[PDB]
Amino acid sequence: GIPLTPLFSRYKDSYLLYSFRLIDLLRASKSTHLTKLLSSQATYLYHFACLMKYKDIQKYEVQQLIEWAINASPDMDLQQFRIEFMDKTTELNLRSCQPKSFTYTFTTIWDTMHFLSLIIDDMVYTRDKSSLDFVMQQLKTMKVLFYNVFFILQCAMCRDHYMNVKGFIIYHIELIEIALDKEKYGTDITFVDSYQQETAGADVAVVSNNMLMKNLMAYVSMTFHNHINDYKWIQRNKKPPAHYERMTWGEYKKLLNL
Amino acid sequence: GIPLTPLFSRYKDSYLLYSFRLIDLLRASKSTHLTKLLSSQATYLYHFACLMKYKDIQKYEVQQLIEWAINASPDMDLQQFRIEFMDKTTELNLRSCQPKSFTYTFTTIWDTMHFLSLIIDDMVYTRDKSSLDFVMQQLKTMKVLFYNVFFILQCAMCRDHYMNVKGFIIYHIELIEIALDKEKYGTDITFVDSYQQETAGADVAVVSNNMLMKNLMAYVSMTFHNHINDYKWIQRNKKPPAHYERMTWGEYKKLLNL
Ligand SMILES: Cc1cc2nc3c(=O)[nH]c(=O)nc-3n(C[C@H](O)[C@H](O)[C@H](O)COP(=O)(O)OP(=O)(O)OC[C@H]3O[C@@H](n4cnc5c(N)ncnc54)[C@H](O)[C@@H]3O)c2cc1C
Ligand SMILES: Cc1cc2nc3c(=O)[nH]c(=O)nc-3n(C[C@H](O)[C@H](O)[C@H](O)COP(=O)(O)OP(=O)(O)OC[C@H]3O[C@@H](n4cnc5c(N)ncnc54)[C@H](O)[C@@H]3O)c2cc1C
Repeated sequence: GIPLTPLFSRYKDSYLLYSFRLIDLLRASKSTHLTKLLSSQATYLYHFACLMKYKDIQKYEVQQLIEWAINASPDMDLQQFRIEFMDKTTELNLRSCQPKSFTYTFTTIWDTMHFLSLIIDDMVYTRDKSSLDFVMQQLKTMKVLFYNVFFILQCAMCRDHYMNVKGFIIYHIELIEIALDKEKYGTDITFVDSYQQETAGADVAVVSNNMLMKNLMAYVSMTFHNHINDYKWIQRNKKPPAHYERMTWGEYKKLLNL
Repeated sequence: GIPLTPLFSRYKDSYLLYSFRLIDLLRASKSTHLTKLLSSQATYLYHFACLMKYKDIQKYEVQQLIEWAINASPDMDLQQFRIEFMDKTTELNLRSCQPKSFTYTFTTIWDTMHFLSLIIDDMVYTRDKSSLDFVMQQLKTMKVLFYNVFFILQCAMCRDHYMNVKGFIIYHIELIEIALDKEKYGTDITFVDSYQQETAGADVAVVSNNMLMKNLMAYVSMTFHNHINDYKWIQRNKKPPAHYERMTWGEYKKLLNL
């Protein structure tokens, strides 16, 4: 139930490009351990792409795609892998998982993280349908995706920094788990409009309060994204550029029609 | 400039007990790598104990204490190490670093984390004195302390969970670094009373706003502590006990006279 907007369309495409570049790494994997980690990450990523598009995951078709990527020739170049990827996904009836744009940049990875955040918010708000158990399983998978992020591009500094602060995101996913658990035991979730209301609601001695900010992960990922960009100037020991600009929640909500 | 209260007194003692138990591990270290990690952690811990007590770190005396612990007999039992520790610290004029209580529990580690949080808040509010550079260095050390936490007691589940969410704490330390950097470049820090005000202040497109919650780390560590205890019921797949009780900011501020 995510609003259709130009930005969300870009997020979807970026997410598919990221997943495509991730499976392209399988044939070049330097170890069984890495192949396993990459294959699992890819399986989960495509699962969420299909959940939104097909309102279900094509566990079978996705597995066939991943199996194909694992066995693809390592001598093959990216252009050839692209071509064979398009043919394979067409054959597997996964045309909706094909990227339209192939320009890979940091925006691609950020877009991917923001896309997953919107999925989390949507799966929770519409939990009326699958089941609290299904959602809980999905959140566990989301934590694995965020605990493990493959940059594909090279940036050791980014990797080290993310290692240090990724817990900020994971912490909020756990807040959702707690809210769902409270609902299982009798207290329905009350959605609020601001992060401030959620913070105030959490400042109690009892567990009978169950307030959760609507669009929480969208806000959390936006805030995290701003933080990384605010901190890079400290990493470079420099004053931020005169035209450095941060994203505001009001602007972000408008862009995604939240 | 931390208020003297019964709770803070307990925090101080717990912090010293934690540090004592950490250096007791040196003589039993299974590798040079571990000895280095433990020695560095211990050096930083004692540095902050002395900073508060002696308004400076006894880099020399602390180094002598650590060197002593590294060379202590591995066959020695904890009671004997205690005795020799008391004699060594007396000799090194570090009597103020001697624990009064020796009962080690999870409370000991939590107290240690809350103590460091109060130190961070105090060093920042009174930055008028050392220098922005000194404080920045201290914060870097604090991040290392929180990125690395030795439980001493055994709890693999705790370790794994902390690994996943410690970024929530580190994220807020980086927020302080950003605030100090903004001050270096011309914008003084404006302290606010609530986390909600800090959140609202951060929701801007410019970098000219520099609002920081007073007692931020005290609030962050309290919130984190509540979160870990809220989540353990999910880990155990059980409803929280009927008498489970959480800490509130109002109660916490009163206990520490913040
Ligand atoms: C997980 C991760 C960690 C990183 N760690 C580091 C690091 O430690 N150091 C470092 O130097 N670089 C790091 N980077 C890269 C850095 O965040 C920027 O992507 C890069 O410097 C390029 O900046 P940019 O000016 O092109 O903007 P980008 O941030 O790349 O912009 C990408 C897109 O996101 C939009 N956008 C900007 N801010 C927000 C927001 N808050 N919420 C939503 N959309 C927004 C932009 O409008 C644009 O369309 C990291 C990237 C990722 C994905
Ligand atoms: C970093 C860390 C991670 C841990 N991870 C796990 C885990 O994943 N799973 C698990 O089962 N256990 C975990 N634990 C242990 C758990 O947090 C408890 O300490 C333990 O279960 C004992 O609970 P208790 O009821 O004795 O209260 P404790 O939380 O141990 O109480 C210690 C003291 O802190 C006070 N206090 C309580 N809440 C707060 C608060 N929010 N702020 C400040 N003071 C407060 C109490 O009043 C008491 O004096 C972890 C401990 C630490 C230090």
